[PDB]
Amino acid sequence: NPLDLIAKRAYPYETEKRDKTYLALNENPFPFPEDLVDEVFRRLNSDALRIYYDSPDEELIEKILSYLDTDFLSKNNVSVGNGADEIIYVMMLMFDRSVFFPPTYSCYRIFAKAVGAKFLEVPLTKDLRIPEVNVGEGDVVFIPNPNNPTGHVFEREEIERILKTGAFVALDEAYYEFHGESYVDFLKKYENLAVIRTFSKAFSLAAQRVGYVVASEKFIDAYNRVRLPFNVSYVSQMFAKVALDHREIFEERTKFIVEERERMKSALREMGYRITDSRGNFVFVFMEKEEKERLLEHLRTKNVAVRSFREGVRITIGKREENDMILRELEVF
Amino acid sequence: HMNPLDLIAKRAYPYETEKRDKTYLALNENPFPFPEDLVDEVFRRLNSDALRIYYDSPDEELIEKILSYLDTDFLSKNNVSVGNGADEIIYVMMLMFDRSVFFPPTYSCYRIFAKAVGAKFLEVPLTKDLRIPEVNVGEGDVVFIPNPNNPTGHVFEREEIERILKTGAFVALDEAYYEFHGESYVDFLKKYENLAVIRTFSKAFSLAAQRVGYVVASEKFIDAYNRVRLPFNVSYVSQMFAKVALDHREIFEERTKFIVEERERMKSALREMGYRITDSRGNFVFVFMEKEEKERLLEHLRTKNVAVRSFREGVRITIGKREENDMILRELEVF
Ligand SMILES: Cc1ncc(COP(=O)(O)O)c(CN)c1O
Ligand SMILES: Cc1ncc(COP(=O)(O)O)c(CN)c1O
Repeated sequence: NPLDLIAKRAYPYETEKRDKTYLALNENPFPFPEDLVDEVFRRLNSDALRIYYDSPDEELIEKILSYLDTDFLSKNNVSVGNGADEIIYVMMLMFDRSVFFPPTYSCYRIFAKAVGAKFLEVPLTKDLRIPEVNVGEGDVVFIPNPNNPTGHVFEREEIERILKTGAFVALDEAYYEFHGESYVDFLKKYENLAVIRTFSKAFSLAAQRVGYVVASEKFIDAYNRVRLPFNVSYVSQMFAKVALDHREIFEERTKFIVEERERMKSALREMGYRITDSRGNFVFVFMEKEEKERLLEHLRTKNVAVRSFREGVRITIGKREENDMILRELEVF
Repeated sequence: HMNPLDLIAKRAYPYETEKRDKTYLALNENPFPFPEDLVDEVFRRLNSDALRIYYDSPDEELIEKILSYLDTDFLSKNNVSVGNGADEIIYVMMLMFDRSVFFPPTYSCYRIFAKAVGAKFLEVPLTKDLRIPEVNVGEGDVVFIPNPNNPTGHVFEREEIERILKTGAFVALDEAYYEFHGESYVDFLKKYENLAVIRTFSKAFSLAAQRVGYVVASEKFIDAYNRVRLPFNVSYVSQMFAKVALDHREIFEERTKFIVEERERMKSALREMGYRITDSRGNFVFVFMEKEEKERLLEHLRTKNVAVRSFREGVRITIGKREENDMILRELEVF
C-alpha cells in the first residue's frame, strides 16, 4: 500500500480559510492593476487557447532578459516554471542530494519528502551564517537570498565559499525586488549556479504562478528535459509579459513596501523587540513560545494572520492601516 | 565520472519545440477556438485582488462543478483533485509508486516522463489484437492504461482492466478521450480502492493552452497525491476558464458531436479505400501503413503543409475542420 507510505512520509495537504487581515504568505498588498488585466485580455487569441502553447514562448524570454539587463545572458540561459516552487521541485528531482539550512523556506523540506529526495538539513549558525558542511558534486544547495523567514542577506563570500566546493548552488532570489542586489553576475565565473526568480511577490501575480531560472546552458538544457514541457499557461505568460512592459507601477509599489518595512523595523527596535535586518517584503520578530502564543491568540480574535516559526513571527508588509495595527498589537504586548 | 547534468542528458529525451504547419493534425487538439463569449465571461468574473494571492488549487467551486459534471451519487470533494494538465497527474503518479507499467503502442509521454524523473518502469507491448498482455504486476506498481487508447483510439474491455485491478496493482485509467467515446469506468470506484481515473479539459473544451486536468480516486489516494504534488499547481485564471466551460457545456457538446461524426465519416471512407484502420473512439483516426509507403505519404503531406503524427506501424491523424478532413481523404485516396 504505497499510499500509506505517502501518508507516513509526506506532510498532509490542508486548505486554510483566510482571516480578514492576512499577513502570512509574503503576498503583495496590491491587486494586479485593472488597466493591465484589460491589456492582457485584448492581447489574447481565443484560437491560441485550444493548442499546446510553448512554455516559455520567445517573447516572454526576451522580456525577462531585458528585465535582467546583462551583457552576457542569452535565451539559452533562461527557462520558466509553474512558480518558483516548480523550479525547486524539479531541481530536487535532478540532483543526488538536496541541502538547505534552517531557518529556511518551509517548502524545501516538504518537497524533498514529497518526492522522496535524499536531503540534508543543517541549521544556520547563531549569527545566521551558513554552517560548515560536507558538500560537493551531486548536491544541490538551496540558499534563499534574502533568506526566508529572516529576510537577512548572506554575504557574497558565504555564497562563493559553497560555490568553490563544486556543489550546485540554487540561489533563490524570490525577494530580490525588495533588496535590489542579485548574484546573477556570478554566472560569468561559475557554471555551478542557478538563480531562481518569481513574479509572485513584486508583480502581484501569485495566483498565476510564473517563476524563472537563470543558469548555464548545460543546466537549462537539463532542467528543460526533466520538467513538464507545457508547464506555464498561455495567459500566465501573457500576464508576465504585460507586467514587464509596465514596470513603473510595480517599482512604486515596491518602494512603498520597503519604506513601510523600514518604518516598522525602526518602531519595533524602539519598542525593544529583537528583529532581523530583513530585506524582503516582511519583518521577522523574535519571541518566546509563551509571548508568541499569547500574541497569536490576540491576533486570532482580531481576525489577523501572521506566520509562526520556532523562534518568532514573520509579518508581511500590508497596507498602512494593517501595518499600524501590528505595531499597536506589539506595543501592548 | 559524470556530473548530474551529464547523466540527465544521457537518460532523458531532449527538450524540443515544434514548428506548426498550416494544417496541423498531430497533437489531438480541438479544431475550434475557445468561445469568445466565454473568454469575456472569464474576464468579467475576474477579481484583480485575487491575482495577488496564493490562490487555492483547486478552489471549492471548481470541485463542485467537476462533481456535477461527473454526475454520480457516490463521489465527494475528497475523491477529486487537479493537475497542471493530465500530464502533471501522470508525472506525480510516477513519483508516487515503486514501478510504472504501460503497454506500447501507448501515450508517448509515459516513457518520456519515466525517463525524465528516473522512475523504474516496465514496457510490455499490447498483443497483435491490441489486448493487454499477461504481465507480472502487483502492489507497488502503477499501470497506465489510456481508454480510449492513444494512438489507436481503441477501447479496452472492462474485463481486461478488472483483471489488472484484481492483481492488487494500482490502475491509472487515462480517460483523456472520454468525451469522444462516452463511457467511463468511474463507477468502478464504488468497489475498487485500487484505481484512479484521469481526465482533462484540453481536448473537448479547447483549453489545451491553460492546462487543467483532474483525477478521480479514493480518498486515500487523493490525500497522498495532494501531498506529493505542487500545492499551487493550477492558476486562478486556468481554474476560471474550466469553471466557465463547465457552466456552458452545450456548445462543447455540439463540437464533440461534430468531431465524432467527422471521425466516423473518415473511418468509413478509409475502409472503402482499402486502408487498414483501428476502431478509434478518440478525436482522431489511426491508419496502418508499411514503413516505406508511410514515408512516401509523409513527403506528400510535408509538401502540402500538413502535419500528422507518425508511428512505428502507421499515422495518427487528428480530426480537424471539415475542410482539413476532406483534404486528408483526397491525399489518402490519391496515394
Ligand atoms: C524563498 C521562496 N522561494 C520560492 C517561493 C515560491 O514563489 P512562487 O509563487 O513563484 O512559486 C517563495 C514564496 N512561496 C519563497 O519564499
Ligand atoms: C493519453 C493522454 N493523457 C494525458 C494527456 C494530457 O492532457 P493535458 O493536455 O491536460 O496535459 C494527453 C494529451 N497530451 C493524452 O493524449
